[PDB]
Amino acid sequence: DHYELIVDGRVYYICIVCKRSYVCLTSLRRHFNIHSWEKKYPCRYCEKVFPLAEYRTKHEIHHTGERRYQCLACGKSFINYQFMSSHIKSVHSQDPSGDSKLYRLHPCRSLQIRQY
DNA sequence: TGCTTCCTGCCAATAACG
DNA sequence: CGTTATTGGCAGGAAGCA
Ligand SMILES: [Cl-]
Ligand SMILES: [Zn+2]
Ligand SMILES: [Zn+2]
Ligand SMILES: [Zn+2]
Repeated sequence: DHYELIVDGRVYYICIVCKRSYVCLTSLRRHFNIHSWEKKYPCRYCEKVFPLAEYRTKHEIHHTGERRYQCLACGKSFINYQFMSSHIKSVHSQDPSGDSKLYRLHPCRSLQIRQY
């Protein structure tokens, strides 16, 4: 299913099919569904089907149009991290991955997922 | 070149086990 | 229902479009 490669005492898990390397077995497993399609993650709104549950979720948020990502400098909201970061970098000349917290991620309310 | 989607370490939430 | 296993949300850089 996989094979282990060990260099300098660090374990790596290698996919048998595409030879991708992973530091944890969970990632190797999550990844391998792309090859096996043991599990199917179908969009609840259209016909599309995904190999990872998280891919399906990001896609379903597109259907609802919910904007969970909010710029704290001007209040504008965005559907995903990428739009948010691009806005803060270009309009506000700041990096949200920096030491400062420049955005708020709202809970997902337009559909049912586990929360924090 | 700028969206659009993909990827994977991390680990909190959820579930499976028993 | 306490212990263990699995799921998948998140960041943010990569890769994939056109
Ligand atoms: Cl919203
Ligand atoms: Zn693979
Ligand atoms: Zn869909
Ligand atoms: Zn802003």
